[PDB]
Amino acid sequence: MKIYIQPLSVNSHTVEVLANSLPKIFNAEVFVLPASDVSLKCYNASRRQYNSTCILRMLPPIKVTLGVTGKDIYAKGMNFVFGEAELGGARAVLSVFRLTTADSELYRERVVKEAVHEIGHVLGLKHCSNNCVMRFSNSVQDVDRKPVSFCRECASKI
Ligand SMILES: [Zn+2]
Ligand SMILES: [Zn+2]
Repeated sequence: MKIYIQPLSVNSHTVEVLANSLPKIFNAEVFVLPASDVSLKCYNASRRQYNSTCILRMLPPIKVTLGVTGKDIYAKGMNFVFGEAELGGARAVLSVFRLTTADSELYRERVVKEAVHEIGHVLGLKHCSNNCVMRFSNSVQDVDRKPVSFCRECASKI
């Protein structure tokens, strides 16, 4: 397994956080692609947010590719989403916009958790109701409450 991180209008510190943590978590080689701007094609001026599905569909469909953006994103019927993944597919996107915080260590943990979550989906995992990174999070407060680790059931499936 290899993971390709596509920076899209996100600071380089956030990228380095994922580059350094993902490899051990997934026993995969991680590659950072040249940064680029998130495409204005995906911008929704009315909402001042980018559409997560539109961003996802512009990434190369190469398992596993994770786009990471600093911009706030939404999906159809959602105020906002933290991200979006192709379940059992190739691509996912993560926005760190809703995750920002002046507590640098907390921010690091949130970024890693939600990246791990999205990649879990790419690897075929659905939402989990155990104490598990694959738990759905309604808000960042919920992100803070779930662990960065897969429960024994989810770990056995990947
Ligand atoms: Zn999810
Ligand atoms: Zn689980």
